[PDB]
Amino acid sequence: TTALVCDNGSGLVKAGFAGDDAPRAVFPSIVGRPRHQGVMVGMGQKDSYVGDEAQSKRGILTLKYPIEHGIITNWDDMEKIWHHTFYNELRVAPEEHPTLLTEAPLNPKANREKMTQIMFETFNVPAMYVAIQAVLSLYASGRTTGIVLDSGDGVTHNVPIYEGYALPHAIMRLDLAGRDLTDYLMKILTERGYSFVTTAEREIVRDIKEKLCYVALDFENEMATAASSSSLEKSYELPDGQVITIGNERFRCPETLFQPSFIGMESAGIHETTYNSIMKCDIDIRKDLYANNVMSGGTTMYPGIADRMQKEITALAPSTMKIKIIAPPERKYSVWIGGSILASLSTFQQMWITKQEYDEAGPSIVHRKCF
Amino acid sequence: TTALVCDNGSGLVKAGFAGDDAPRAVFPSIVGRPRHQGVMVGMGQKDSYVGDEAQSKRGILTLKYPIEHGIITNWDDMEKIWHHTFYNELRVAPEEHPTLLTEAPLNPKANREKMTQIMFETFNVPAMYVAIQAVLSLYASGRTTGIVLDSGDGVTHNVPIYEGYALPHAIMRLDLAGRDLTDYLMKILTERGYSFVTTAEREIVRDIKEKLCYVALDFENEMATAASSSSLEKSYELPDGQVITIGNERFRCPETLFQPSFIGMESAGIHETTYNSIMKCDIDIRKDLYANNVMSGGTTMYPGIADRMQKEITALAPSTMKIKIIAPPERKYSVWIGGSILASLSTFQQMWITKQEYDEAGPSIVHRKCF
Amino acid sequence: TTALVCDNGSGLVKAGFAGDDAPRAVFPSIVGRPRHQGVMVGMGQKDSYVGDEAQSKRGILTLKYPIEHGIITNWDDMEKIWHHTFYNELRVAPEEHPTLLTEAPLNPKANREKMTQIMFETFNVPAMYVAIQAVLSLYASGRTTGIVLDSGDGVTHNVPIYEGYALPHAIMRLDLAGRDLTDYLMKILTERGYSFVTTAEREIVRDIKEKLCYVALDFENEMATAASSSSLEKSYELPDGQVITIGNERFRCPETLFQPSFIGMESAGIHETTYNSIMKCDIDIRKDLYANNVMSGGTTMYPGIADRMQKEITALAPSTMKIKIIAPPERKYSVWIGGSILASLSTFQQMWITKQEYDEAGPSIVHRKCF
Ligand SMILES: Nc1ncnc2c1ncn2[C@@H]1O[C@H](COP(=O)(O)OP(=O)(O)O)[C@@H](O)[C@H]1O
Ligand SMILES: Nc1ncnc2c1ncn2[C@@H]1O[C@H](COP(=O)(O)OP(=O)(O)O)[C@@H](O)[C@H]1O
Ligand SMILES: Nc1ncnc2c1ncn2[C@@H]1O[C@H](COP(=O)(O)OP(=O)(O)O)[C@@H](O)[C@H]1O
Repeated sequence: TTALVCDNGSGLVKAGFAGDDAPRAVFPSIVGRPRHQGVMVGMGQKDSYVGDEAQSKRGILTLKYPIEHGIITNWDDMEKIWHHTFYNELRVAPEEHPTLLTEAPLNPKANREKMTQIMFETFNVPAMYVAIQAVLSLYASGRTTGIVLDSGDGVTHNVPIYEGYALPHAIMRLDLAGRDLTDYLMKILTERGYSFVTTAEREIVRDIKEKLCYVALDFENEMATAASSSSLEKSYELPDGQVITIGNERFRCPETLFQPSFIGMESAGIHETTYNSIMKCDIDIRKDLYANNVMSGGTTMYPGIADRMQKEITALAPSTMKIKIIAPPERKYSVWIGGSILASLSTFQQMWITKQEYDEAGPSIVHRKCF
Repeated sequence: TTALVCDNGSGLVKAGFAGDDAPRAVFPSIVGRPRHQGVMVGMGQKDSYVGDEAQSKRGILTLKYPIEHGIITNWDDMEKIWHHTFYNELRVAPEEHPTLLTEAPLNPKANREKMTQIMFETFNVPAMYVAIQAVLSLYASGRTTGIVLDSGDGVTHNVPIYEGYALPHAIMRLDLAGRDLTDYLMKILTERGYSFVTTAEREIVRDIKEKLCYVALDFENEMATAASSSSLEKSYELPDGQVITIGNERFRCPETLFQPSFIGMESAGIHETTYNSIMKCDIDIRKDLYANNVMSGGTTMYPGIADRMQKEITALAPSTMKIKIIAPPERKYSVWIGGSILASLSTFQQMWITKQEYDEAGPSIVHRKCF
Repeated sequence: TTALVCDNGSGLVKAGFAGDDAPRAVFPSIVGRPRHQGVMVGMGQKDSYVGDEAQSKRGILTLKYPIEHGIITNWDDMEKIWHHTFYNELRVAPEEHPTLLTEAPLNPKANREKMTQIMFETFNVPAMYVAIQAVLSLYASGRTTGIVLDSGDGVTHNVPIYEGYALPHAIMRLDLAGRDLTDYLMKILTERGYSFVTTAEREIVRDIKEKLCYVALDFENEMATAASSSSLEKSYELPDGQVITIGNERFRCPETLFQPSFIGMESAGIHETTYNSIMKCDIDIRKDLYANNVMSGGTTMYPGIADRMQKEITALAPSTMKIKIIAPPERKYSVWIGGSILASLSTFQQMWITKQEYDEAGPSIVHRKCF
């Protein structure tokens, strides 16, 4: 039968059926709970909203993401997320549909262990599997080599791969992503008079970040331009009107990606860790990687980030190589398409984890060679 | 069985049975007492009049409202009011009908405590409840969101509500209502040479305020008109003839609702407190409220107050949000109709306060979440 | 010559000369304007009262604080505040006296820029500087590490500092302070029959909040005590007699500091934000902070807030660390003493901003490395 693919992720869960060309269901991976008393009794005020319902009801809710940085901290909210997914978005019973789940590399083992435990016991899936998001993003691009830089909402990582073989000893993971960038935007939108403190308006700052922010090709010259001229200011109307104006922030914010020291982290930027992960690899297979830099995730949607990344990585790397960057136009959902392709394959039929073998060997089956 | 819905309020008590479409009884919430000696014995002259008979006998009585500003200051007179209500207007025994009671928010807890105690012990009701007048007014309007502005005789308040959840921290109460407007009208009718000092004549000024007063859509141009022309003066016959004529007053009086500085108050006007109450709520629910202003109470009956309220609240609000004001034609009794609706519901049946549980826990039951 | 130290703040402005041991001038940072017409001509009624004369004339004024939450919204009134300060409290000319200005962190740049512009142009100072209130409070305490929790009238913040270096990314700001607590006290003093609505009566409620309120070391047991016993009620005579009595409120009010959800705010309490700010700093330097949790500001004057703070923060923190809380008896003016010390130093001489530099580089000099 048809296999299911579920990309839990942070910020946005995206689920659908294998073999398709786009994910059928996408909605925010948030959970809401009311925070006022309620006086008009009988209106069916459910004690928990999920996904887009909470997104629409925010004004009376307190939003709580259940996956912080690739790791799950609340398993009740995550169970509710999965149940709402299956029974409202896909409207399919998991009784006969094997699912494909994803996680960031170097994650705690308990996360995937309990994920499989729950998927087998509570939802009773006939089979399942757990892949690494970067390999899925690569399979989506129809290659077999190339360093990949998946950067979503919680985590950022590099997985250098060659001919289908991934080098785990050079995986570099950075815990700076779109969420820390939204936090920095909320930090620096206060030097213009505006304030955002509620978790219902962190979503608003997130929308502003998506709409108006871009990347500076030369951060110093662009900062000087913002200082002298004023062409960069762009307006934005909050959901009650009172249009705001932001200037320097539009590129001051995602510059944190290239200099994490802005928000108090000691680590290096995106391009530096990329070049490092390359230099950790064998001296024979670095040119293929320089040629096949693959970008994915939602945070790599920034206008012009490709040119900036290329300039920085050419500044760092030698000058006699050819530095390419694969930034497809639909890169955001590349992980889901890669998962769908990996599922719809014919060689994959012995990679699943059947419920028989799960009951026979427990939740430690994923760390076993049946990955 | 059928439940009673008693909306005490100031100025006019309105009682009746649940499930109906209008209150069965409405009469002035006054208590009269004779103030002369009487010489024709054998009449059986009562020792205290109440309600409509007091209104009819004013010329020999001294009228005394027992609820001043949402709070009850005389409990003997309010006991008499409730007794006369039940045994003469509705002619029903409270021994077999649970009743519903209302009050303005931010009232002293003693008021509702003693209301509950008296309704339980003295009248021996089988059950009861105490609702907030604004939420009942919203019930009658057939919504589940929308800031409401109830304006009765002694109290005026705003309760912003969203999906049945009301925000208690953005409630704004004002102690300027129809009674202070009657006092102002009595004050300014003394420049036209007319005098009113008695409590039997405050009723006359009240009838004048109801029949002739209106709201100035543009106060400055309307004052200029009242200076230049004379087209506005509408006559009025006092109960002994001697027709009076009033000019500027017809709109000079209810402007106090928009500028309390006329009578020495420091708080803002109706529209500014509404806008403030809106600005205290979350930034994501403001547009629904702007769209769903609800009005109630008798003081929102002034001809033209809706257009004036809309103009002011638009001048204060942003220029992109659409501002509505839901002023039904029967808005005056929205509180009672909403109370009847709340009573005749099916989920409301376990929300009462039983005499058993009351005798078990005392009058402090209402402060308990059994509200 | 001697350097001037001016601490604007909300609630109380405190100015004086460097090197002293107490501020020479403290008066309420209010501005009062008359609100009645006046009939006795020739009495020389000025057109705007300022400071303590406004406090003494309140009964005929409308008070208007010009600094709401660390930010200034009326610059005319603040200009008048500074003028009155220099020419009546200190009676000194700013023509040769460099001054020291303070502000809460994460403030809009416009407030500071215009403060600098006005101090240079209008008052014509020879030099000036703008420091952060928390670092001043720290310098007053003779340390160089330890996080500080300054909590005045309009703003509350945390600044983790280590060996003179302050971590900017772990600063936590909260917009809940003494003013919101006075608002809550005015909110809950209405469930006892008393009403306070005028802006001249907010001062009275403020004095009540200062004299009678305290913190409950165990809120639930204290609420139970207030329910059962009555030993807690303390009387208070309003300026015309009619002594009031308050019970539960005495500790119900400053509990908002530990649960902002009481007044509709979503952020966490004092102790939670403190612990978060600690968990945001490096792992190797948390013990010094736990050991040196400095307090300051006027809102930390509440009787017993230290024991409650320590109990809560130990409940949140690990159990093997020593959790001290430095709370000097004179912390209320620690910011001004710290400013006086900073000025009285010998290394601070090249940190000012001379009028030459300002006329050469404009008001944007404060954002420049000459801070
Ligand atoms: N056009 C855009 N510009 C900038 N940021 C974006 C854009 N689109 C999405 N994002 C960011 O990407 C994040 C979503 O991450 P996502 O790719 O869903 O993670 P995952 O792939 O692990 O589910 C959001 O938090 C959002 O801030
Ligand atoms: N058509 C009208 N025009 C002006 N004022 C009115 C009108 N109808 C009622 N009022 C005023 O409304 C008041 C009655 O308030 P009401 O709505 O009965 O308060 P509650 O509902 O709390 O009892 C009266 O004092 C009267 O002055
Ligand atoms: N003993 C006290 N008890 C309770 N509150 C106090 C006490 N002393 C001062 N306050 C509060 O502190 C506030 C003054 O804050 P302050 O420290 O002057 O701020 P700033 O230093 O920024 O001017 C006042 O509003 C008052 O309510």
